[PDB]
Amino acid sequence: AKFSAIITDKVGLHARPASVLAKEASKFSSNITIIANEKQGNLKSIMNVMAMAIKTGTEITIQADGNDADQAIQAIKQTMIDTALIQG
Repeated sequence: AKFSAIITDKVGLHARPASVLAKEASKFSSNITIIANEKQGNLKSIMNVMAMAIKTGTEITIQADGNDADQAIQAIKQTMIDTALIQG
């Protein structure tokens, strides 16, 4: 399962949103990867996500693989919207 979106947050994918996303992703059995530029990371890891240093305008792709992938993708998309990282 997957979705792509453009990061519209003016600070990028920074601590607050990364922390919230890592928490949310960690609930899922699925493997949840975040892809940006040439980098791929585990969305469940705040360090991994911060290390990606995703900045505004970057188009990211979230890929969920696993038994709860469909829920996971929606949960993650909503989370991004809720944290204002992306536009709903």
